Amino acid sequence: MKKLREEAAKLFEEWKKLAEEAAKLLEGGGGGGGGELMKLCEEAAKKAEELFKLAEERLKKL
Amino acid sequence: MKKLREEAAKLFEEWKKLAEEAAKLLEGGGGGGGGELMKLCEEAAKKAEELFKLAEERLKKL
Repeated sequence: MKKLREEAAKLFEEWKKLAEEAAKLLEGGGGGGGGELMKLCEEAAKKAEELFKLAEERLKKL
Repeated sequence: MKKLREEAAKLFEEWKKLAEEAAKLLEGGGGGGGGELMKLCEEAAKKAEELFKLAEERLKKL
């Protein structure tokens, strides 16, 4: 019954948006084999996914 | 000068940039009476700053 709930959740994606695009710059373009630089960046965006689990109940009253 | 390594460390700021703006959308003007929602949004951006330390030793061995 709120509007900020869905709004905030959307802002969280904004961060991953730039992070995903940056992953390509860290790898160059033809990554795949030994591209750890791409994994380091993705790790940051991965954290946002783990937090969403907790924030879910924080915004969703049981 | 530069190639990508240094560019990466600078890109990390991009995320934080949106993180600060998101805090205003989650607070909707201001906090008041504590508010963990604002502290949770900061944690995400806090990790990025903490990663700079690990990335410094990685990208830059010395």
